[PDB]
Amino acid sequence: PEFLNNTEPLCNVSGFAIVSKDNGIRIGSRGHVFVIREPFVACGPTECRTFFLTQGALLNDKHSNNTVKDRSPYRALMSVPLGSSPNAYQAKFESVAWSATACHDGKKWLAVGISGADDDAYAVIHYGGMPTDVVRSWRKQILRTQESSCVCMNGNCYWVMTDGPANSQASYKIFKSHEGMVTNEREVSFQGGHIEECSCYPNLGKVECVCRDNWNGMNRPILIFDEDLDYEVGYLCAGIPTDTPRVQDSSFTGSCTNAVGGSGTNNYGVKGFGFRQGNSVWAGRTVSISSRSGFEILLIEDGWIRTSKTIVKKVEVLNNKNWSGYSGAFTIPITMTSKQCLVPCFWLEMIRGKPEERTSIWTSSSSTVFCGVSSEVPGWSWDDGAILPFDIDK
Amino acid sequence: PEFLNNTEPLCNVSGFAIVSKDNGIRIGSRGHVFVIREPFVACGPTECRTFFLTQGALLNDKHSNNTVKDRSPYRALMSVPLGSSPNAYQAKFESVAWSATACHDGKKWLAVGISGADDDAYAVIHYGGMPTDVVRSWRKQILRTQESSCVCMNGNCYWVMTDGPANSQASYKIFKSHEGMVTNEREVSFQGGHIEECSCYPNLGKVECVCRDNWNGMNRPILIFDEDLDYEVGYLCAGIPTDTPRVQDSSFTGSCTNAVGGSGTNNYGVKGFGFRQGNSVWAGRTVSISSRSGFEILLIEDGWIRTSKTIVKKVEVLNNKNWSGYSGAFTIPITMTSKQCLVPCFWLEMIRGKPEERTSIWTSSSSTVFCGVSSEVPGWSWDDGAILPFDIDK
Amino acid sequence: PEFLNNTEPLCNVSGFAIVSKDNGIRIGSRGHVFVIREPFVACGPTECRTFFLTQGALLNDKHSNNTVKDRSPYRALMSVPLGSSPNAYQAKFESVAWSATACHDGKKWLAVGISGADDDAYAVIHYGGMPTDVVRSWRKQILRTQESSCVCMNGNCYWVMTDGPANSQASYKIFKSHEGMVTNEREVSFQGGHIEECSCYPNLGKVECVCRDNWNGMNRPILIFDEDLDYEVGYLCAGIPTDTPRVQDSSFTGSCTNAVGGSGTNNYGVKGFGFRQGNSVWAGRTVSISSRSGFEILLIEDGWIRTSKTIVKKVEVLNNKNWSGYSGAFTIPITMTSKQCLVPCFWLEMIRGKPEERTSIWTSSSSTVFCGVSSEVPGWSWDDGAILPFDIDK
Amino acid sequence: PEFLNNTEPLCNVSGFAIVSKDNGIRIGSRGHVFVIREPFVACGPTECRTFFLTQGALLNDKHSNNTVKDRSPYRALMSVPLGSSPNAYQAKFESVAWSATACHDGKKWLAVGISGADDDAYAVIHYGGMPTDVVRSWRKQILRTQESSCVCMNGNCYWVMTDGPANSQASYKIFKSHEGMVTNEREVSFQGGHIEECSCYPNLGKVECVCRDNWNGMNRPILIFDEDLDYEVGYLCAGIPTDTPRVQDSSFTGSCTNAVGGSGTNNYGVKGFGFRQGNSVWAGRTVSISSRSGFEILLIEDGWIRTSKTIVKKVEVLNNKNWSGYSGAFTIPITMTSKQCLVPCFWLEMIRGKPEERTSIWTSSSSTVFCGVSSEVPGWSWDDGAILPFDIDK
Ligand SMILES: CO[C@@H]([C@@H]1OC(C(=O)O)=C[C@H](NC(=N)N)[C@H]1NC(C)=O)[C@H](O)CO
Ligand SMILES: CO[C@@H]([C@@H]1OC(C(=O)O)=C[C@H](NC(=N)N)[C@H]1NC(C)=O)[C@H](O)CO
Ligand SMILES: CO[C@@H]([C@@H]1OC(C(=O)O)=C[C@H](NC(=N)N)[C@H]1NC(C)=O)[C@H](O)CO
Ligand SMILES: CO[C@@H]([C@@H]1OC(C(=O)O)=C[C@H](NC(=N)N)[C@H]1NC(C)=O)[C@H](O)CO
Ligand SMILES: *[C@@H]1O[C@H](CO)[C@@H](O)[C@H](O)[C@H]1NC(C)=O
Ligand SMILES: *[C@@H]1O[C@H](CO)[C@@H](O)[C@H](O)[C@H]1NC(C)=O
Ligand SMILES: *[C@@H]1O[C@H](CO)[C@@H](O)[C@H](O)[C@H]1NC(C)=O
Ligand SMILES: *[C@@H]1O[C@H](CO)[C@@H](O)[C@H](O)[C@H]1NC(C)=O
Ligand SMILES: *[C@@H]1O[C@H](CO)[C@@H](O)[C@H](O)[C@H]1NC(C)=O
Ligand SMILES: *[C@@H]1O[C@H](CO)[C@@H](O)[C@H](O)[C@H]1NC(C)=O
Ligand SMILES: *[C@@H]1O[C@H](CO)[C@@H](O)[C@H](O)[C@H]1NC(C)=O
Ligand SMILES: *[C@@H]1O[C@H](CO)[C@@H](O)[C@H](O)[C@H]1NC(C)=O
Ligand SMILES: [Ca+2]
Ligand SMILES: [Ca+2]
Ligand SMILES: [Ca+2]
Ligand SMILES: [Ca+2]
Repeated sequence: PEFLNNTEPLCNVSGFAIVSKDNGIRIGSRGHVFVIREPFVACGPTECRTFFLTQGALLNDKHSNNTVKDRSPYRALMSVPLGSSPNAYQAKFESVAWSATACHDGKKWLAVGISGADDDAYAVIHYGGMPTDVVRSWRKQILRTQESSCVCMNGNCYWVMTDGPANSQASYKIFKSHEGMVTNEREVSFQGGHIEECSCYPNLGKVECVCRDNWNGMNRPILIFDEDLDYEVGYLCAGIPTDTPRVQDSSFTGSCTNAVGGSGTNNYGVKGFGFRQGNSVWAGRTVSISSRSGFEILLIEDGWIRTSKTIVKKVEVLNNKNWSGYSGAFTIPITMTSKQCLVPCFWLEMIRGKPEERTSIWTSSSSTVFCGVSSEVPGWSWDDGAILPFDIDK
Repeated sequence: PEFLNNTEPLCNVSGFAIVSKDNGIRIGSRGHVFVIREPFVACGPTECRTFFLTQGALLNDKHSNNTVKDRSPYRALMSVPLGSSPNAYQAKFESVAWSATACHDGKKWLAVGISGADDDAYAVIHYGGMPTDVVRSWRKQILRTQESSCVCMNGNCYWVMTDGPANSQASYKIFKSHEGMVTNEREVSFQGGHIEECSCYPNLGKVECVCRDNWNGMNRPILIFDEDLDYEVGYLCAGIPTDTPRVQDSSFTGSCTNAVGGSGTNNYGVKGFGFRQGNSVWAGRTVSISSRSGFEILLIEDGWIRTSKTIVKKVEVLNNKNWSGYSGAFTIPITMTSKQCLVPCFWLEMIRGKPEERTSIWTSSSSTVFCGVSSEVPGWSWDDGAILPFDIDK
Repeated sequence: PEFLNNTEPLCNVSGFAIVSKDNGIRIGSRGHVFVIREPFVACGPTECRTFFLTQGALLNDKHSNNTVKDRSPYRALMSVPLGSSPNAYQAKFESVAWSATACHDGKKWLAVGISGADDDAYAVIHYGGMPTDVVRSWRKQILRTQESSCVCMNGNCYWVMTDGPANSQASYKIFKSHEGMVTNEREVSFQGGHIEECSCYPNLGKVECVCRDNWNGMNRPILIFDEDLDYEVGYLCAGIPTDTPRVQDSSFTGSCTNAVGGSGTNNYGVKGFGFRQGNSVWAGRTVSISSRSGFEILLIEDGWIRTSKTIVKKVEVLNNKNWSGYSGAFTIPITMTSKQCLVPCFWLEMIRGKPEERTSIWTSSSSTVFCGVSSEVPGWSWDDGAILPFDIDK
Repeated sequence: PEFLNNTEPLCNVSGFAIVSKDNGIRIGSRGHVFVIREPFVACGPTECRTFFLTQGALLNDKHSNNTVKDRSPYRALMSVPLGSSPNAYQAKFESVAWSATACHDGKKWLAVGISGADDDAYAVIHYGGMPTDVVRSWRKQILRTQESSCVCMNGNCYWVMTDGPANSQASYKIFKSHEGMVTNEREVSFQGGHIEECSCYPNLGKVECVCRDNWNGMNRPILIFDEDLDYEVGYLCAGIPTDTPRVQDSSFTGSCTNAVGGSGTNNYGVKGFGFRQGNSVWAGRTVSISSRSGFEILLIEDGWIRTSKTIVKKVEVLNNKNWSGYSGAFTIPITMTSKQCLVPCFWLEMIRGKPEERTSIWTSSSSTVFCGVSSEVPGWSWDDGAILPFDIDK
């Protein structure tokens, strides 16, 4: 086993093809499937896996009550092979966690899981299934991380964490690790900005992240850093807002540097992603400007470098009559593709239950996964598909 | 790992011995088993696997309602070891799919799964579990494929697809791939003919296919092609019709070149198979001429080359009091047999529920699998065996 | 991988220690566990597995109705790791089968499974999971085999089959195979004798079998053969009868050559085992002389060579207040023990339901497994432990 | 594969970070999870596993009735990957057992399981899944062992067993084994002392054990021995009692040599652990002095060598409003950590049901696991989390 380089350029893609759909909630109507949320995908040299935060309880069981709640001692990071339901018998335990990130360095799996009290949480770093290091909360205010794949290059793995208020200035840090040990860290200066739940991917030896601003921005923060943790921080330049909530495109003016908000969009957001394509960008967003429903991906001409409103391509993978949720980025390594570039992929979380579906006592999600290809691909609507309410709700 | 040659001659066999029976629906009365249809078997260097199209739902669950329906965003191609039920905890996710084919090239599994809207579907090609390529619908009319094993020879894998009307002239294409990338394609000129759901196998370096004509033929199309995708197309010469519906043998006159139909047999069919045996042929068919019930296999003397009605051997593996369905061909590679020829095998789908059993809200199937041997083997009736209706039907 | 020699002498043992108990029926009260019977154990170079004949149905499900029945198209030979319940998600499919034997030659698993009609059954031989050969019924009267491990030595695997009446003179054959192909066979001349369900093991390069006489003998047939299939046949000499039904010891006089019966013991029996120990023998038997209840193993001084009634050791592993059933022999290869002799082990089937427990609609069994050790070991009573009737019975 | 040295010094640690939580009882409300107790963790070269004693029955099933009972023929030692629920489909069978220990020598798993009658029990030693040796009861009074990981160094594995009265002078023995064969044993002279359920770990080539005195001591016995089975025996010197029941710290005076008890603490106890840290000690204990509730770990300055009451650090991992139970020690080998010292870890059993929760008919437990790290780590309360009573209790 050797470390994955992962220093190749990101592939330029013209479309996204569906790779998997787990149908976990449909299956969990009768099968034994964890209540989850915050799923994500990460790939190693030979396989991709779906990670997720369980609620330490199964669908259609009484312990699924009140699972809209974000943090508890019962939540765990676990994984299954890509496409499998997050079920009770295939799930691989990764970490105790109510917030997490994971990735593969070419030799072993790295998993970072945060648990503990809101005012004194800590991340446990697991490497090859063994606990190796810890990161303590430095602001004592809900230490939290990506809820998507971290990035490994040349044997070093990188991720972003936040600590501090949800709706005002917080603290943002980049971490570097080798074989599960933290070897470097850097605080990101971002006055007036807010960074959470970064979706990051490798691109020509740098880590590029598209994040969530839960404060004053309906545009998404962009964070780019190198192996030294030297960084650039700002916002996705595009004159098309991609957070939720947001306003209609025509009411929005882009900015490369400033959080753009107001108009009832402040103080919330949703995890999302984008992929740089030279000077352009593929960016995902919910179809609804106000709720987590529908999902589409847009190719915005020069959207990485200027306040462009030029949409070159748009593909819908979930119509606005169906519930979405988080989305995130990952890449497929050269060892699986034999290519000279890294294939950009994204996953989509489809949340069922509370708060949108009040007649259910629970909250869970299922996923779809899509990967970039060199040609245009039609969209469709691959919805969660579960019929609610469930037995336990009656 | 090396590519499988698969250029050996097909074995001549005198009988078919039962290899497996999954009893999936019986088990699914209580166990957690997917609702499926369109099962098939494919073999790699070291194991054979049963593939199937799920309905993204389990037996005896409410989500099994209306599963007679052919296409949805919830259907997936998955696999289990040969003989296992298609259950929720062993199933390996292969592709999103409401139509599919899969095979092993000696190094990795190839899976081709079609999803999307009827008027803009696309196949995603998965190789070693990674998405590698896409094939878009070229006629925008339910792009569809074999529902059985594709064929790999010398590192290249081949399959047949159709796009166009179900009951009139459509378009038929052969595809060639290497490591999951389409490297060649050829449209098959077949005016007045109709090709669907080809059952294909290697024979002395060529691919031989026996298909379904859903238009004017109660006889089965034969398609034979080489590595260049140069092809011969026509019908199984035998003066014994093997599609369903069909007429009694004595009311049928064979043709090597023309669809032979009429007499209330037009506009439907069922997936089936045949194996060339020199100039003769082993061909499967339902026992009923009008419904998918019973199953028998016939050795027809010179049936590959002339309109022979001479039945040399006949073996029944399912009596006409029990439901059948699709059947398909595969081969066992030399790496498992140590032989100098490729062993012909077939599987049989046994459909339960709608439309024949109206008191059930669902449709699924189970399977039996048989392989050719050098001696005569007695038949029997290995029926699905489930007792309907199920709990969910009441 | 190399073929196992298995030509070492059988170990002399002074006691039997419990190795596993699967508790399958207890577990199956709620878990998803096959209805089975005729379990047995066989060992490969690196693991031992429990094989069993399913009824193609799960415990506590309606399809378990009438599972007292011996033969159906739904029965399959499957296996799990030693000690596991025969459950729906770990079970490995081996063969379609209502009668079977299996063993490992050092390179691959051999499984022989008989299915088909009573008057035209056939065994399918599976090697490394691939069908390799067939054995047809030669008397057309319920072709049947050991229901325990076959024996492999130097790359050749051997087993015994019977065809003919259950309660009068039948036909008995020994088979030799290499890589799943039958390479030799020999009919055993045994006029007035009856052989079924042989429990066989290797001992100094010969195969020694202890069988069931279902005709005129309450003593057990002994069959010993070499690689040429040259054989000796007779009865266990001991003046202690070990079949069930039988009479009390004091009413029995042994014979090395003749079936000894009468006194209401004719026309039935139970699968059992014995291990030669020089001139002595370890022999198992039910505690009850009339029913399949309790289980004990006896060391009979010189019991292999003369009509001895001298019981040197007796160990009970199941008291007579609990149901037993079949028992059978296997050995542990040198590759697992590092010893110079083959360790004798036995398994015990504990049948629940019909016919002894009439208030249940089903019949299944669970198992315990014991291996010989160089010292005396106390007995106990490790009963099935399930509480009947089950939910499905009400 | 080579034998693990395991002769390194134990790491000095300043805190304990949570590594896993299985949530087994929560999951078992709907999933198929064994009723268990006496869980423990042991690590091999490449993975850690959770071992447990099942009751041969599943949660929420009628066979869970009366599982407060300690010993039966249905109990088995099984294992799952660290963090998994002890479920019906992942559980690996290890030994028949109502008392057990297990560990990995670098090449294979060793498992020691005791079953049989109270007055004639015996341990079966399993090595690489094969039975290798037996240890008989020498006092004929509930032969019993650690209920936690044994210790392997340089290819030899060591464990402690007890035989004799629960509440008066018993007999205590140390065992040494190589490849599953007992190669040495030594009786420990400890007049007036009582040793049960030792928690042992390697430290600089010696085995250090912290045990339970079920007779006259509310302080814990310490047993230290070398490869010759030469030993030192006494009590944890600290002037802080760590058994349960016990008295408040201020009412206790330590002793290195004598059982300190009385004040209603005699004749009971609970399995616990401690780790030497030079002259100091990390010791676990329930928060309650009288019941198995809460759990905390204390660093006591010089507590290994003198009657110190100086508590340097205290971390609570379970508050006193929640049920605890047994706790035990294990280490992570250098092959997983790349360190020069052995990482000390502990697990915590959280018992639900009888006797504390009388409205449940059953008793089971779940676990949390923590490993030592080089920095201080905050505590929290990671409770079992199941909501009782369960369905089966109503
Ligand atoms: C507190 O809410 C944060 C998180 O947001 C939400 C949500 O669906 O929007 C899900 C998470 N749930 C979990 N990851 N478990 C959160 N993050 C946490 C740590 O609660 C937010 O980003 C503001 O800080
Ligand atoms: C539309 O019907 C087609 C297919 O036929 C049927 C059937 O049981 O006969 C099952 C399929 N179900 C699936 N493979 N899911 C079909 N094929 C599709 C793509 O629907 C037919 O061959 C005509 O074009
Ligand atoms: C027909 O009865 C035979 C078998 O005996 C019985 C029984 O519990 O005694 C179980 C078997 N069940 C299965 N192996 N399935 C039988 N053997 C068969 C082939 O039915 C007997 O040995 C006489 O020929
Ligand atoms: C008899 O009680 C002993 C054991 O203690 C208890 C308990 O929760 O305290 C659990 C065990 N349960 C099991 N390991 N199954 C016991 N040990 C046994 C062998 O019963 C005790 O240590 C006195 O000898
Ligand atoms: C969920 O919690 C609410 C509030 O306690 C309760 O009223 C309801 O009955 C619970 N549902 C279940 C299934 O326990
Ligand atoms: C992607 O496109 C950009 C803009 O044309 C170009 O600079 C870059 O080389 C491309 N990357 C790859 C991997 O083709
Ligand atoms: C199946 O669908 C039909 C039509 O909506 C409905 O009447 C019936 O109740 C459904 N059955 C179940 C179990 O949901
Ligand atoms: C099969 O039979 C045909 C016709 O006799 C013959 O040409 C061919 O060689 C045979 N194939 C094999 C593999 O034996
Ligand atoms: C079992 O079969 C008998 C006879 O047909 C029937 O009376 C009984 O109801 C069946 N039990 C179940 C659970 O189907
Ligand atoms: C078993 O005992 C017999 C009788 O003493 C003896 O001939 C034989 O050598 C022994 N076998 C072994 C393997 O010790
Ligand atoms: C548990 O055992 C008691 C005593 O026999 C009995 O009263 C109770 O009904 C049992 N509960 C169950 C679920 O069997
Ligand atoms: C642990 O600390 C003790 C006391 O200072 C010291 O003697 C020992 O060397 C330390 N062990 C390690 C592995 O650092
Ligand atoms: Ca926002
Ligand atoms: Ca037709
Ligand atoms: Ca008899
Ligand atoms: Ca005590």
